[PDB]
Amino acid sequence: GLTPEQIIAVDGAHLWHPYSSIGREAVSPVVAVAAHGAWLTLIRDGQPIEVLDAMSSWWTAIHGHGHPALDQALTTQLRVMNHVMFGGLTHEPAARLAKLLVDITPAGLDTVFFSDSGSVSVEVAAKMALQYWRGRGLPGKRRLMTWRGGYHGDTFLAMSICDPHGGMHLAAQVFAPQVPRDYDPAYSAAFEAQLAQHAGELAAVVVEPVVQGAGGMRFHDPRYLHDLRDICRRYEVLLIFDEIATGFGRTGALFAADHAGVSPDIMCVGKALTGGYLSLAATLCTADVAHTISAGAAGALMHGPTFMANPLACAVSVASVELLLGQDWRTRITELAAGLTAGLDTARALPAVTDVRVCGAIGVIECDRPVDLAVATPAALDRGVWLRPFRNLVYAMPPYICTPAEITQITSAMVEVARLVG
Amino acid sequence: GLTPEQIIAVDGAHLWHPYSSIGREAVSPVVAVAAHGAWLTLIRDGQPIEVLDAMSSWWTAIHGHGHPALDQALTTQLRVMNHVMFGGLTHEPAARLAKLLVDITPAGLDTVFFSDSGSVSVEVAAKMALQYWRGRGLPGKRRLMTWRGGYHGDTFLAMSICDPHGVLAAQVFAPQVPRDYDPAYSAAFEAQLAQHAGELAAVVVEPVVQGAGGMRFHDPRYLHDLRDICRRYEVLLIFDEIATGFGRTGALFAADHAGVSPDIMCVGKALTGGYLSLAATLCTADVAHTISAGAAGALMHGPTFMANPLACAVSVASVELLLGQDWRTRITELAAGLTAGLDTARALPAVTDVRVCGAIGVIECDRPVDLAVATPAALDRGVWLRPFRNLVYAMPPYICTPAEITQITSAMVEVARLVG
Ligand SMILES: Cc1ncc(COP(=O)(O)O)c(/C=N/NC(=O)[C@@H]([NH3+])Cc2c[nH]c3ccccc23)c1O
Ligand SMILES: Cc1ncc(COP(=O)(O)O)c(/C=N/NC(=O)[C@@H]([NH3+])Cc2c[nH]c3ccccc23)c1O
Ligand SMILES: [Mg+2]
Ligand SMILES: [Mg+2]
Repeated sequence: GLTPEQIIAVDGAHLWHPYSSIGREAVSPVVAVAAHGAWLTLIRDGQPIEVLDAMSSWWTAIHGHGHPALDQALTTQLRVMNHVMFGGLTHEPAARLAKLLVDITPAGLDTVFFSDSGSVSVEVAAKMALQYWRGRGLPGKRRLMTWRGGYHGDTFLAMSICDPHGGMHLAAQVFAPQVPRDYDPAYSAAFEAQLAQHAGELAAVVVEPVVQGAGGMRFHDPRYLHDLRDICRRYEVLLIFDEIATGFGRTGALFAADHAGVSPDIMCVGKALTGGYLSLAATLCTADVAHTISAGAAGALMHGPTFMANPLACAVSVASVELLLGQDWRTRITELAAGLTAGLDTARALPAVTDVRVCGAIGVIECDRPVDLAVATPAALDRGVWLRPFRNLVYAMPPYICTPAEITQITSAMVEVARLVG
Repeated sequence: GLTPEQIIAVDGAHLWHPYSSIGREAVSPVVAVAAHGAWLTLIRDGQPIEVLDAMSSWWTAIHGHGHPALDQALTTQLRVMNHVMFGGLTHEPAARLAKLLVDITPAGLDTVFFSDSGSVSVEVAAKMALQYWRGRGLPGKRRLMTWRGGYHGDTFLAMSICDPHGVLAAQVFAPQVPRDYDPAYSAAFEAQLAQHAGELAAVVVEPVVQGAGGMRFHDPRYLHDLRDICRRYEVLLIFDEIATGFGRTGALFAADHAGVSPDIMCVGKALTGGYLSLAATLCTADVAHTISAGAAGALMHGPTFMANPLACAVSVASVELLLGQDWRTRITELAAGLTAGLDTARALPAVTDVRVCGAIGVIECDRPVDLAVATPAALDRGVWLRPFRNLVYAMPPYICTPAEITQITSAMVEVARLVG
């Protein structure tokens, strides 16, 4: 056991944090001691306080923390079978989860490859695309194309398709310009012309549909995805959708691809898949992709993580997916978006604010200058909210269980850090 | 809910398995329905059968399945806090685990970066090495060197240091390290490293045991040589202990057989006792401080589920359970049982070698082992074995009794007998 003071001492000496230093941290981490529902208990000045998890712990906690149905699914599975190797063995949690994911994802995605993290699932999707074209006798189709503004994880291949300026740029991939928010057919015509020149060396287009999360919380018209589907079909390039942040209702559709009625050839999901309990991700592909890989000289997808298809993670994901589908989740997200829109409207008039935008249960204030976390974090904590701004963005992706009142507290805190920026 | 028959139906239609095809698998998976201690319950011909998990579920289940101390650590943490983002927050399970890992790993490893899988932890170690030399103003030091026979995961950078014969970055490979110590091999490794030193960020190897690449063992004195070569030529040394850690080779970490400390080390697999995916990359203070003072100012990596409290809490319990008992005597007794039980295999006509290292036992055969013959032969004897290439091997849970070890080795000998 450790007191909060001892936690901070160990942390400062021995723990790396995301995109951080050791011993140069201008702001040291805050100790979290409990989480329940939409609330985190954090230690502030040696006193525990409850604050709203406005970020859903980086998009994961869609049902909140410690939801009784998800806890019970985990403890039920734990009593039976914690984990067995997926080499030569299968089990009921993987089968239940695979069946669910195939039924609820865009039509045509009928096979499921489980992995342990989103970045790995993106690498599996790339491996699938590359082995597909090798199986078609076109091994020159080796590169990936994307548009700027994206984020796909931190492994070396995933990094090669992240926005180059938001990754300090590895494989040299093809980047189209930033897709705009409002639909401009000239953008799609130019994307096509750029892809056409590279078609013979391109295995896939990879994009985040409708919402680009970690790269800038930018939204784009779903009609762009119909254009990509059509360009990819006409030029013999696969289409991969990275729905690791957008899946499971977040943008108001079950998957963002559903806003456009398009099906990619390959899709990645993660994050909210387990309700934020455990790391799990999945890469889905069409029957054609699967059969082409399996019929190639290679004969098999050469990927297999040790903890593939972990029964505990699958069991809680089954419960999390069923809990979502068993409720009127579509109405719940619409009400969340309306609450975010009403709460963030005051921000439109603030002098440091450039844009306010909402899409499903995602709210964003974009500012004209970086927001200083040394100012933003205490301002938000004083208002009972945990917010984590980055670059010039103050944003929220709240749990689906937040009441109207909790949304008022979250948006009030966002507007106030925006007011403090100017 | 699904019966076993329905599980097999869904599985065959919708689930990819490791290193497999869809619809072309000559062998379909067996349904597992329970696991307790060293035993799995599998469905065979519609009936449940108990079999020993001789593989510890791919090296992870060192305390067996459903151990009460690990079950309870997980449920205790579940009642408090499932998960919080590690960006701007810290918590007691991560701190308790980092404190443990720093104290039990080779000396000088003082900082801990948690990730969700072994493959990712290997890429973090490569990122640490590359950012280290950039922080020293030597960004030409960009490549990795290893010896043949290795395996480090399936992500694209990890694949680049896998044995090429068993789109990728072009790394530097020394020949297969032999089992017996030969100073000529170390001299040749040194001569090859010397030619590339100005472009090498790190040497990366699995110490003492190379697992997935062939279950090959090598004399620990080679690691003393690598440490000295790396120190003299200013190349970082990275040990991948994802399979060898936590007592498996008879020492707590295989590097301890040599008394060597690398600059960077990866651990995983048995870290959680086989409950949950977790991995960690450790580095010295000097590596950490050089990266933090570099133009970057930070290690540019950070997975969503970094330092997951549930995974950390169960790992803390697994490590403390291992340290709280006389694990060294346990592993010596397990190794003695494997040696005694596998001795009969040496004289079999298809067997090329029998070798044991700690709680690892290997029969190397003169032909690839046919899983369609080996798997029922092993199940008929109450043992789950998963051969690969020409190897029949076991890495059993540390809780196996002498009789269970004898049952495992008797089953291994019998599949080896069937190969010829
Ligand atoms: C030292 C080290 N470094 C990194 C990693 C990656 O770690 P991760 O999987 O991403 O968590 C590992 C993972 N080893 N995994 C296995 O041995 C199993 N797949 C069994 C396995 C080994 N040969 C095989 C051949 C065919 C089928 C299964 C297997 C590691 O041993
Ligand atoms: C669509 C999609 N695809 C793949 C992955 C990889 O997923 P994984 O992390 O390997 O499981 C994710 C992960 N998003 N992660 C987060 O939002 C933050 N933790 C990262 C994060 C927080 N500040 C940052 C500043 C700069 C860059 C990244 C970050 C994803 O959104
Ligand atoms: Mg379908
Ligand atoms: Mg490898």
